[PDB]
Amino acid sequence: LDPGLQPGNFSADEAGAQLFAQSYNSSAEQVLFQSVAASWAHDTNITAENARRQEEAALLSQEFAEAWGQKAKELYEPIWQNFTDPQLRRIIGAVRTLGSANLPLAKRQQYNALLSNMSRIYSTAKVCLPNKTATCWSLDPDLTNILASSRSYAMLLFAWEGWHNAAGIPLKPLYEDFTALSNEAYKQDGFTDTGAYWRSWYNSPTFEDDLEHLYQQLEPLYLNLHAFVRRALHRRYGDRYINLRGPIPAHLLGDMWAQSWENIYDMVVPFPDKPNLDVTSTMLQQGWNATHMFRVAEEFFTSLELSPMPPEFWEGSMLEKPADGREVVCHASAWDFYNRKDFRIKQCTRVTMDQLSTVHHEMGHIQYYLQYKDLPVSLRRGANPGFHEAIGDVLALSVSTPEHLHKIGLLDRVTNDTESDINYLLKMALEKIAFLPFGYLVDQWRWGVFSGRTPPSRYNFDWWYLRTKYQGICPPVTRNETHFDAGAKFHVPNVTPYIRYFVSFVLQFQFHEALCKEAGYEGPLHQCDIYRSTKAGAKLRKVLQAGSSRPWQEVLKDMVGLDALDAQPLLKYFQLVTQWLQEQNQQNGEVLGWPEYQWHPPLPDNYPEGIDLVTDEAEASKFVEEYDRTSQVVWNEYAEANWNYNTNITTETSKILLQKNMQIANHTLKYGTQARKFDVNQLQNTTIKRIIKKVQDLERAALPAQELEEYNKILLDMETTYSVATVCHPNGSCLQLEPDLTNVMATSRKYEDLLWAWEGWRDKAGRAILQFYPKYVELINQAARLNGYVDAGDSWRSMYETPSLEQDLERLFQELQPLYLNLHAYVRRALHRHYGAQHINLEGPIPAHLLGNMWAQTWSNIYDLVVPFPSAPSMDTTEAMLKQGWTPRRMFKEADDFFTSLGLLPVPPEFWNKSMLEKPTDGREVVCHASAWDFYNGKDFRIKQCTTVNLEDLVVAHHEMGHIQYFMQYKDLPVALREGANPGFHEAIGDVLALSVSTPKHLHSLNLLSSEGGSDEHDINFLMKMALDKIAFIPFSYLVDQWRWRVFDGSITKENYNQEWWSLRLKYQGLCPPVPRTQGDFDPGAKFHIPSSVPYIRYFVSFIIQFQFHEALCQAAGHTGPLHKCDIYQSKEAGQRLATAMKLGFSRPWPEAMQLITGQPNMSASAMLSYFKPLLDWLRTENELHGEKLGWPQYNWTPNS
Ligand SMILES: *[C@@H]1O[C@H](CO[C@@H]2O[C@@H](C)[C@@H](O)[C@@H](O)[C@@H]2O)[C@@H](O[C@@H]2O[C@H](CO)[C@@H](O[C@@H]3O[C@H](CO[C@H]4O[C@H](CO)[C@@H](O)[C@H](O)[C@@H]4O)[C@@H](O)[C@H](O[C@H]4O[C@H](CO)[C@@H](O)[C@H](O)[C@@H]4O)[C@@H]3O)[C@H](O)[C@H]2NC(C)=O)[C@H](O)[C@H]1NC(C)=O
Ligand SMILES: *[C@@H]1O[C@H](CO)[C@@H](O[C@@H]2O[C@H](CO)[C@@H](O[C@@H]3O[C@H](CO[C@H]4O[C@H](CO)[C@@H](O)[C@H](O)[C@@H]4O)[C@@H](O)[C@H](O[C@H]4O[C@H](CO)[C@@H](O)[C@H](O)[C@@H]4O)[C@@H]3O)[C@H](O)[C@H]2NC(C)=O)[C@H](O)[C@H]1NC(C)=O
Ligand SMILES: *[C@@H]1O[C@H](CO)[C@@H](O[C@@H]2O[C@H](CO)[C@@H](O[C@@H]3O[C@H](CO[C@H]4O[C@H](CO)[C@@H](O)[C@H](O)[C@@H]4O)[C@@H](O)[C@H](O)[C@@H]3O)[C@H](O)[C@H]2NC(C)=O)[C@H](O)[C@H]1NC(C)=O
Ligand SMILES: *[C@@H]1O[C@H](CO)[C@@H](O[C@@H]2O[C@H](CO)[C@@H](O[C@@H]3O[C@H](CO)[C@@H](O)[C@H](O)[C@@H]3O)[C@H](O)[C@H]2NC(C)=O)[C@H](O)[C@H]1NC(C)=O
Ligand SMILES: *[C@@H]1O[C@H](CO)[C@@H](O[C@@H]2O[C@H](CO)[C@@H](O[C@@H]3O[C@H](CO)[C@@H](O)[C@H](O)[C@@H]3O)[C@H](O)[C@H]2NC(C)=O)[C@H](O)[C@H]1NC(C)=O
Ligand SMILES: *[C@@H]1O[C@H](CO)[C@@H](O[C@@H]2O[C@H](CO)[C@@H](O[C@@H]3O[C@H](CO)[C@@H](O)[C@H](O)[C@@H]3O)[C@H](O)[C@H]2NC(C)=O)[C@H](O)[C@H]1NC(C)=O
Ligand SMILES: *[C@@H]1O[C@H](CO)[C@@H](O[C@@H]2O[C@H](CO)[C@@H](O[C@@H]3O[C@H](CO)[C@@H](O)[C@H](O)[C@@H]3O)[C@H](O)[C@H]2NC(C)=O)[C@H](O)[C@H]1NC(C)=O
Ligand SMILES: *[C@@H]1O[C@H](CO)[C@@H](O[C@@H]2O[C@H](CO)[C@@H](O)[C@H](O)[C@H]2NC(C)=O)[C@H](O)[C@H]1NC(C)=O
Ligand SMILES: *[C@@H]1O[C@H](CO)[C@@H](O[C@@H]2O[C@H](CO)[C@@H](O)[C@H](O)[C@H]2NC(C)=O)[C@H](O)[C@H]1NC(C)=O
Ligand SMILES: *[C@@H]1O[C@H](CO)[C@@H](O)[C@H](O)[C@H]1NC(C)=O
Ligand SMILES: *[C@@H]1O[C@H](CO)[C@@H](O)[C@H](O)[C@H]1NC(C)=O
Ligand SMILES: *[C@@H]1O[C@H](CO)[C@@H](O)[C@H](O)[C@H]1NC(C)=O
Ligand SMILES: *[C@@H]1O[C@H](CO)[C@@H](O)[C@H](O)[C@H]1NC(C)=O
Ligand SMILES: [Cl-]
Ligand SMILES: [Zn+2]
Repeated sequence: LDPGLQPGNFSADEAGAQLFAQSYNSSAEQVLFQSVAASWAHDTNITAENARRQEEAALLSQEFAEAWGQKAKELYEPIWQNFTDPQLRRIIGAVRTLGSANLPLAKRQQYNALLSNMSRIYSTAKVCLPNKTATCWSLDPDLTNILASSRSYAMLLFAWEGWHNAAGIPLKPLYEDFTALSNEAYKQDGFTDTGAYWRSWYNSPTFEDDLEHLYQQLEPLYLNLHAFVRRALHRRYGDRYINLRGPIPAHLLGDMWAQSWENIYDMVVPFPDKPNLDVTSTMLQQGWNATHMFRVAEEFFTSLELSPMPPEFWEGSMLEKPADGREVVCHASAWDFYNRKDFRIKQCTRVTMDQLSTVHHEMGHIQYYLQYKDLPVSLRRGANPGFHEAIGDVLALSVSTPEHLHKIGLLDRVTNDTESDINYLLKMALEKIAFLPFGYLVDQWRWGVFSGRTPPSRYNFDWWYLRTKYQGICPPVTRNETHFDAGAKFHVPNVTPYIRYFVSFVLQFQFHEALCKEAGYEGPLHQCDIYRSTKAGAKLRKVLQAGSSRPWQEVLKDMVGLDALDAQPLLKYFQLVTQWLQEQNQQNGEVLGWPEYQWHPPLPDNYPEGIDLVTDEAEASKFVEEYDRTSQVVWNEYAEANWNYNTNITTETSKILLQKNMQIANHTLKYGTQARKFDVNQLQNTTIKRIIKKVQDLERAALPAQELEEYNKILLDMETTYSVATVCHPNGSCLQLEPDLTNVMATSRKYEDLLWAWEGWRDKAGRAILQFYPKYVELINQAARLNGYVDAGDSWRSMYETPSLEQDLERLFQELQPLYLNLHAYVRRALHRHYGAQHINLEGPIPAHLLGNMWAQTWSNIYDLVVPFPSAPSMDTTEAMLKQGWTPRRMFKEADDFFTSLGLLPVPPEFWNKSMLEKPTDGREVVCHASAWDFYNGKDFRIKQCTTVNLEDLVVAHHEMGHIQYFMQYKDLPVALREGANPGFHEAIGDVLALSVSTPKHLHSLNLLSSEGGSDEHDINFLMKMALDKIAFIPFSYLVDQWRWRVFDGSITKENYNQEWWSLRLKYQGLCPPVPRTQGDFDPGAKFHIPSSVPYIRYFVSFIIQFQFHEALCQAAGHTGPLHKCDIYQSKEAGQRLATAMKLGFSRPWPEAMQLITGQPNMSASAMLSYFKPLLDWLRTENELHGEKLGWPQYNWTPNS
């Protein structure tokens, strides 16, 4: 056994300890030299061959430490603390620390290999997508780069969790075993636990207490910065993920561990316009090279009259990426061979301003070694383990200053711009101030572990609690005791303390302030440099010269003047950013800190399936531009043919239209598929947000081509079936739905013929639709689900943008029941005297085939049988219009006048030349359903009506003009939003401007009626005529879409379609079928919009909200008294009240426009009840005159045969 490796015999005396120590020093540096030599070789020449040597030399070192430690611990430990000279005690104490070696060999292997496994797992940790990806991501570059570079919350979250999953989960069991052995080993050394040993290095009886006091003094700076970043992150990600008062999601801070916020500087940079001064471009033109960069650095130290580099340095240092091309650990490091004769830097230098500063840092280490190289090896270390880095840093700060750069010559003028330095200082603030709490809590956490304050069942609980309490962060996902996120940070599984850095950071600024004060410098500390200040160099040298001989605190007191750490120097360095940030925080009213800490974000909508979705908003903006630009042409093209065909039925126009139909199909699918690639939930431009959400709906196109084909096939089969069904008399005479059968329903008073027509249409048209409905439902439900809805019912109901729709609709309907019930009963009485009790039960629901309409959706056809007062007309308005020479254009002209008096946009000139106001006489065939058309060209707007000169068409004209008016004033929005606030609004506006038309006042104002006796009966007569549609149509319109909703809900099946229909027909319309019906019939097929699969609830909304608007206009127009006597005419303000609302188009939720119009954000039936209040009174009264009893409790009655 080499005497140079094993201690000899020594007494327990100080002289013996001195002789032992002296002997230890001589051999120790020899051993260390061998160890580092191979270390340098492998690190400088990466190969398994050198790895083997490194492994061997390190092994030898341990045996040496074991031999000497063994003797030292045995010899002096009973007396060592009494040795007079602390110098000796320091040396002996270090060697006397055996650590792991204390463990028995079996535990040694377990402990040593265990540590190796912990290290292996961390570096081996791989994160893989939930796909059989060809290659996964490792911690770096992939995971760190993607996490540092990506800004997609979903993507960023997945990477953050995966790393914690792979790294944390497997470490949790192992780390416990380390805890037992680690504490067990140090127990033999004499420390209560691993934590006590690490804290022992700082020789501070109140060390941990000191740090909390330090941290509390820095918290004011940290909170201000935390609030500022919190605000900035909120600007980027939105309140959904950033609670202005709560903690910040750990994964959004730009780095896997949130230990450094540098990567978010691009979002927060003050004065973004001032460029960061980079001297690299000049450095290159200066011909500088890495080798000279270091000699430049050496000159700085010579300016400090410190020791220049030994020639050994120029020879040994691995300044560059070696020309030999052999592999090397390019990460810049400074190496000190304990051989007093040499020290080396390994830079792998590349010419950048950053590396220039880096080199100065590393050289500072070299300078530090040189100054204490004279001390014994045991003392040739920092005053405290954090002390080392600080010295290197303070040197790094001074040179980074542009003042210093100018002194070097790399800058022509030192522009003293506060915006520049604030931008710079803020970058440094994000780089390291954000680090302070993190570095503190990790070792705060570990002491809890080693002390047992955090038992195993709390590894993760205390981790997040501590991480949240100090750093102000919460997890991106709820995490529980199964996890061990502590294993996610390199320093944990590698069991390397973190506290050194935090203390080092405070010492850095603490030293810096001292030298600046020593250098006679004044003013801004961040503008200080120590260059050329020999007096300060001597002070710095003093601190280095002592090395680890003198206790760090003693040296610090001599340097700066204070026996302990303090935050004051650090704050003064950042004073400027401190002041500035508070104002930025003050102006935003930020809540310093994070109350309501128990808050955290929701998971992404499709996590983890949506983690690769594109969230960049700049391209989405351009996307919307191209979409509008292209969609305008396609819809206009579509509209052109669609208009051309609707007026010119010529068969070839249909062929043309079909081809155009394919184009919109092409376009819809093309841009729809592209739209689905944008992730809307992360966007913040509200306009773009709604636009993309809409376009993302692919409707039928979400179905597979085969099923889409099958779906369209079925639609046409149903559409065709309805299109060709007819009812035929026994003689074979066949009647069509319109106008033929409609006239029967409208004109017949014969119970037999009405039933035959109603029954017949339902028998041939109705029953047949069951040939397709079931699969039809299944298919559209499949499509709805593929579009992200629960079912087709959810899909349609979603267009009202309000989840409580059905509840609101329900309440709205209930509020009309008193009126509807009175009307219902009154009509029943009218039917009673014409069809008799044998067919009319005055105490039950009404036979659904007598309401004058094939579907009983509108009762206006029976007005003659229900009129409350005859002698209603003072003049025939039809003959009067004829007498006054009224023409279709004159009719629409009067409407434009009304609209002009209301200050709304006049109709464009081309309208008068391309609209079709009359039945063509050139043999063209027209689709006569009156409607209004928008060509999306900001100039083409047209009306198509088979205009007849009568009052009815006069209402149609205004109604159509209403739509036109609505198109014109939102023409400025992009096509994607050229829609009403909601489906109802568009159809609702149509009535509002028309309502006044039929009032007696407006009727008379145009002399359509000569003066009439001012009877209320004429008002009542008009109001009932209105109610006979406005009211009756409400419940029917409600029932259809509810019936479909519950069918889309799957809650209703074919076995009872008929029963659910009639049950609803009873509950909502108070109706029953005229004759019993069994399965095989499917009455709902009897109404077009069902087999045509078109929603109806819009009409209901239209007939409600239109009355709120009318009241608002009458209120704004100043009208008082009976609401039906209101006349909007020429109200310059009332028009403007609507104008501002219409311009919103579909860009806003309808509650905004609703309020902007009426002053309320909710739909309210009260306006309508008020409108009909007089008629209700009369009808209610009439019920008393006849003693009519309201309701239909006696469900089962039908007309007698
Ligand atoms: C890294 O940089 C080193 C520093 O180079 C200096 O700084 C850079 C930014 C340039 O400005 C460069 O021109 C500077 O020299 C660099 O070392 C330098 O390498 C250059 C060539 O690349 C050498 O140039 C020659 O210099 C001599 C004069 O220098 C000697 O004498 C003076 C005293 O007079 C001493 O102070 C010096 O230390 C040297 O001992 C010139 O006489 C010689 O002239 C030749 O070229 C001219 C035409 O230009 C002809 O007319 C002559 O007849 C000769 O043919 C060169 O100009 C320079 O000596 C050297 N300086 C030092 C201090 O070593 C180093 O090579 C770089 N390393 C890498 C890896 O890039
Ligand atoms: C920890 O252990 C190491 C190794 O034992 C000690 O390192 C020795 O340190 C001493 C100085 O403390 C060094 O002595 C120097 O020797 C130089 C001559 O070296 C040649 O000659 C010797 C034999 O005399 C050979 O062994 C050697 O290989 C060379 O061939 C001198 O030139 C030096 O001069 C300096 O010191 C003298 C006073 O001694 C002054 O008068 C001079 O002006 C000058 O300042 C010096 O004498 C010795 O070389 C080191 N050994 C090794 C192997 O490097 C550490 O000292 C010890 N730690 C402590 C705290 O003692
Ligand atoms: C309803 O829509 C229909 C389809 O758009 C219109 O039908 C067109 O009616 C015109 C007459 O009104 C017919 O004119 C004939 O066209 C053929 C072929 O013309 C083509 O070739 C010549 C060169 O030889 C070219 O100059 C033309 O532009 C055409 O490209 C001639 O041979 C005849 O002499 C006559 O001019 C069209 O044929 C006919 N087209 C179609 C597709 O049916 C109809 O006019 C519309 N009705 C209204 C009232 O607008
Ligand atoms: C330090 O001093 C101790 C004594 O205080 C030395 O220990 C002795 O080491 C020798 C061998 O180097 C041992 O010799 C053997 O002794 C036994 C009887 O004890 C004898 O039968 C054998 O034939 C052999 O000679 C001796 O046992 C051992 N003594 C004790 C008490 O362990 C040690 O060598 C000294 N080391 C140095 C570096 O000075
Ligand atoms: C980097 O590391 C590798 C491996 O540690 C070194 O490779 C070894 O280099 C030596 C010479 O430097 C080789 O030995 C010599 O090879 C020549 C040519 O065959 C022969 O003429 C000599 O007599 C002697 O055998 C050795 O084979 C080679 N490989 C190994 C495994 O040792 C490499 O030199 C290192 N480079 C640096 C810059 O440190
Ligand atoms: C560090 O991790 C390695 C790898 O997990 C551990 O090595 C493994 O150690 C176990 C026993 O400690 C060996 O178990 C044997 O496995 C074979 C199947 O491979 C089985 O047939 C035997 O009955 C037995 O269970 C295992 O072979 C061995 N693997 C290797 C590659 O050597 C090591 O023990 C871990 N050390 C610590 C301290 O956690
Ligand atoms: C702690 O919380 C974690 C989640 O944060 C819990 O682990 C999770 O447990 C569920 C099932 O309980 C796992 O999901 C299931 O996976 C199976 C396939 O293994 C699948 O068939 C199921 O449909 C379901 O998706 C989930 O993957 C798992 N996640 C993790 C990260 O382990 C754990 O149970 C909680 N433990 C305690 C004590 O609170
Ligand atoms: C949201 O994005 C839309 C779409 O680009 C922006 O609309 C632009 O508005 C300016 C005037 O404000 C017009 O000059 C542009 O023509 C509009 N864009 C297009 C494509 O026409 C809108 O300003 C954005 N709003 C917010 C709050 O981000
Ligand atoms: C088939 O028979 C019915 C029943 O006789 C005919 O319907 C009548 O048509 C006339 C006008 O053509 C009406 O005035 C009657 O009121 C209808 N009666 C009924 C009960 O509806 C029908 O016209 C006959 N068709 C043919 C082609 O002979
Ligand atoms: C010296 O030893 C005595 C007796 O064990 C003890 O009371 C005293 O505290 C020791 N001195 C030091 C500095 O530990
Ligand atoms: C920059 O200007 C400020 C003005 O308040 C001054 O305090 C500071 O000393 C100036 N710095 C330099 C380097 O001129
Ligand atoms: C449009 O649809 C037709 C259908 O056959 C197809 O042939 C054509 O390639 C499509 N074009 C685009 C751009 O989608
Ligand atoms: C309408 O057409 C006539 C020709 O029939 C033309 O004189 C007039 O200028 C056209 N007006 C507009 C607005 O196009
Ligand atoms: Cl709808
Ligand atoms: Zn360093």
